[PDB]
Amino acid sequence: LPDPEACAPVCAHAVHLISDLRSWNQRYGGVVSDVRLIGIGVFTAFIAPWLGPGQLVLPARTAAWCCALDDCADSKETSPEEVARLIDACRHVLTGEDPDTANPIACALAAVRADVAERRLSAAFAHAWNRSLDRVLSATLFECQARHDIAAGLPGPSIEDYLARSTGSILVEVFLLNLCVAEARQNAVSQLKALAPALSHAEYAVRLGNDVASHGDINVIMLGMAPEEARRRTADHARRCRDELRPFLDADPRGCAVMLDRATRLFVGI
Amino acid sequence: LPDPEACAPVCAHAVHLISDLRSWNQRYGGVVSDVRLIGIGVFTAFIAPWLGPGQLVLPARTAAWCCALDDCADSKETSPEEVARLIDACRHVLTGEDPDTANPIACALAAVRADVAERRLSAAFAHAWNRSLDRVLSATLFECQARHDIAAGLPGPSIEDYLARSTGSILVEVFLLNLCVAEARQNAVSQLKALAPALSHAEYAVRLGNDVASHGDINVIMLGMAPEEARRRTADHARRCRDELRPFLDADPRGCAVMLDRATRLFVGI
Repeated sequence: LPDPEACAPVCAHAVHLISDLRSWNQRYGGVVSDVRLIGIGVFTAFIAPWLGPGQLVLPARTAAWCCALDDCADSKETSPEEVARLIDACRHVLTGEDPDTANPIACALAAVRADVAERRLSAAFAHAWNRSLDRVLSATLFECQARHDIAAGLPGPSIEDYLARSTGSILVEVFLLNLCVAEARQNAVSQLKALAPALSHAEYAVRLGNDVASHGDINVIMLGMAPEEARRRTADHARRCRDELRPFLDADPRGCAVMLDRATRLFVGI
Repeated sequence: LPDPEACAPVCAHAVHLISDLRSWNQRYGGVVSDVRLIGIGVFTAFIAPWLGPGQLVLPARTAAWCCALDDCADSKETSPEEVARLIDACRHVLTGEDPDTANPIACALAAVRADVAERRLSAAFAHAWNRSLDRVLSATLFECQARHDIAAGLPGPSIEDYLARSTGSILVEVFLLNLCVAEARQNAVSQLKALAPALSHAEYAVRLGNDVASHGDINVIMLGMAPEEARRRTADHARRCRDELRPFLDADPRGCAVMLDRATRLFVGI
């Protein structure tokens, strides 16, 4: 059973974070569904239990922002063309421009980006942050297009292309990059680069595992993969991620690799 | 650090429970503050991590209901006479009557009581449930009266009387009784009786610990106890509770005693 003493402050972090996210959300129009806000608050705290609540704010809001984008693009009335225009406006926000749209998703992005900038980290971290969000934007448009295509009688993407392109919306990288910087600040970029092979396996495991569980939604099972095969591959990727992490976990029990190991084990374990 | 595998389903329980409580709350007018709802959802799940989300609903709603009562009685504009009338109406609800008031606190009580009754447990469990809530009602009126008395220039209660009478609003018993019945059903009453000595120490530890931390509120430090003495006594009671629990914890690692041990360690650890 989880140790009560180890859990107690982690539970308390979660309560503060869930409350923060409700306020931030209402500040930006109610862009994210409440149940996702709750999940982000709980899981952020359990990924990195040694961080203070103040260090968890950025990561949690950045993840919440990604969930809004996903909700908006999951509308039945919006076209891939409409989603692409929203995506474009967000990419312009990432370069530092003010939103060229009244869509509150773009406003919320500019707010969270400003929060990052306030801590004046290197060209390199700001770059890495933008890139991670550009992956989420690309993956979102990919999934939207795929849903539109299937509903228009097209075959939709191949299974391997789906896995390669939809892993960008899995968020693990967003949690990792944003939490790692609190702990490692200036060294986070290099640590993140080193974890790329493990991170790729963690992403595939969580995508596969999520898809098996959910089985409008496009998923790997409706594309033709058998549930037992999606379960097999989830486990196989999870093991490969752990094997890639072992040398880092041995060197530091409170570093970025541990955060990746915890996130993967938390998200595969649901 | 808390084990990720052990935590993962417990985190998922929490998310469902926090969401449940928001809906129930809105059903009954918004009687409890959101931040308390979040705390109840998180901590319920970590007290009894081996229970399913469906088994956690009752306990969490019963605890939420106690927090509403406390919010209502913590109004600056309501008199002890007004609070006593609310308390009286709730005691009538506990006997099975329909609320004789339009106060939504009484309505919410009747709803949760109905939820209990639906599972047709013995005269004895229903009795124990009512008694635990009567303690919370009595303690609430005591604290309200004490606040009124201090603000009217009276000395307020002695420290030992404050501790004896305000422990009823601590909730540990509410979480314990309600969670224990899910696991032990028919045997819960006798198990609860056996844990009375430990429970008394757990209550005193959490009251002392809560009061130290909060330092309108009446608390033991403003009544004259030094912070270091309140901290000493918190630790001493916590140890005594553990010594009383040891024989039960040795006999069963998934029973009601473990729930009391976890609740005490969680609530003292914040």
